[PDB]
Amino acid sequence: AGAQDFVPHTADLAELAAAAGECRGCGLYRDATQAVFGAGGRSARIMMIGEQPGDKEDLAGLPFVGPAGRLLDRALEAADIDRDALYVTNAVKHFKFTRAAGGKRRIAKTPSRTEVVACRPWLIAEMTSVEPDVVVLLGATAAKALLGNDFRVTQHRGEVLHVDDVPGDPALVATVHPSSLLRGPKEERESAFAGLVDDLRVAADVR
Ligand code: SF4
Repeated sequence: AGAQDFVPHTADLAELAAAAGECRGCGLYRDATQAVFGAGGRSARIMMIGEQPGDKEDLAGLPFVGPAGRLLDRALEAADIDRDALYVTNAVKHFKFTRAAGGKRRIAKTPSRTEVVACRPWLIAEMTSVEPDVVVLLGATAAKALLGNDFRVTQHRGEVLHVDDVPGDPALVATVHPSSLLRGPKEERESAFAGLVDDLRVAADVR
């Protein structure tokens, strides 16, 4: 099933990342430039999971390098969370996209639940390798990957969650994806930014 046979029997993140470059667990490896594995080290206490690598990530080979990554950096700084404590990754590891004539970027397309479930073996390997105390789920795709396809991020803000089939029973905090805070009226963006900082502080205060 899915990516499972492509995942080697190791918790070494460099070896896992190299193996993900050879993954054919769903169709997304075909058009993407490369797999984008998570970044950070196994001592990280906080793991953060987004949806997928975007246009800039697909070419950088690293998660959270675009405008949404810069906004997340601003929120992490505001939450007094250092990168040293972080392992950051995405629910799926290959960019799914299309282009529009006149566009200034490749347009991210939503991974199907089928793709998320196919790629989940990599997320499980990362979680087994890092043993985080807390997992921050950025957006619906990531939150549903671990909490269920019916899960609604909008209904559980600020809440520390724990589910049974997650490796190591870490705390889980589901929040908005930073990409959503880039647009909208100023007062709504400012209120949303504050709520993202609040959710990051909840996660950082676990244990
Ligand atoms: S998105 Fe995940 S399962 Fe699909 S080919 Fe890429 S690494 Fe494999």
